[PDB]
Amino acid sequence: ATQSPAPWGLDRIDQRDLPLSNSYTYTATGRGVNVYVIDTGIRTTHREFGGRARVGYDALGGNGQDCNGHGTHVAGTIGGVTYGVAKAVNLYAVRVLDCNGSGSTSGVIAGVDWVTRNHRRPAVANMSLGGGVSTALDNAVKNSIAAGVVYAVAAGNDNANACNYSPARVAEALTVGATTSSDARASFSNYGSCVDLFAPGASIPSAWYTSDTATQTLNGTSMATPHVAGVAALYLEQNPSATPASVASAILNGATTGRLSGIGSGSPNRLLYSLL
Ligand SMILES: [Ca+2]
Ligand SMILES: [Ca+2]
Repeated sequence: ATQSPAPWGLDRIDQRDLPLSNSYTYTATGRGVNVYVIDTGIRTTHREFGGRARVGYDALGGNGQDCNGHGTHVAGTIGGVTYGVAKAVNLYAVRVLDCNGSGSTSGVIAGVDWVTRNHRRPAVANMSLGGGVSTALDNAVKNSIAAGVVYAVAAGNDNANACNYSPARVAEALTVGATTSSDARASFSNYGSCVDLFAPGASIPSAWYTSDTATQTLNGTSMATPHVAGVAALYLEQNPSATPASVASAILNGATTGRLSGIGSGSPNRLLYSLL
């Protein structure tokens, strides 16, 4: 099916080169695959989700609904009917951050462990968050991936080496940096050898929590990451038996190479491509 016109980030990833086509083509929808958004929650009644969003877990005593905006926004780029890569996935809120988007690492780990024990295959988890080095968080994400869940995580927005952050530095997770519509590294994006690939992450429009119709445009590696989660869901729809290692390998081998500018030392020149 082809969506036209389309949000620029969707637009960019179904082609290798500029200029943008104002169209996003998809041969899969992620139907039947379960995406766990570990974030500030999700406004599940937002019209972008058409009943496909539900709450899985809330580490803060609440009901899993978003009161910040970020989780809803992220969920929309993954699976919203207009703003989403994979327009028919199942979305699950795993709420580990408060209305101000803050939370202890302990609560983040609680949500990662919940996904490990409660996910259903095929399963994708999105972590559009990051912080200083934490071996306990790294280990909980590695254990979740060993259990069979594909993880996409933000590289971080420090304009720094991504290996210095958790869970960005986990080798087994897909670690995602941000680019602009000119195919350059966004000026805030972390980079280097712990980054696995880049995806659109500046001026990304998606859903917001303040109403069932609200939208917002945002910048960050948190916005790049859900594009990659969405593509993992596309792949798993057609290959539901694939291990996280094989999914990562399909996306990285299929990635567009050589098109990016300013990506930094040690960074791979790889841009997400959806038509795997
Ligand atoms: Ca396009
Ligand atoms: Ca990684």
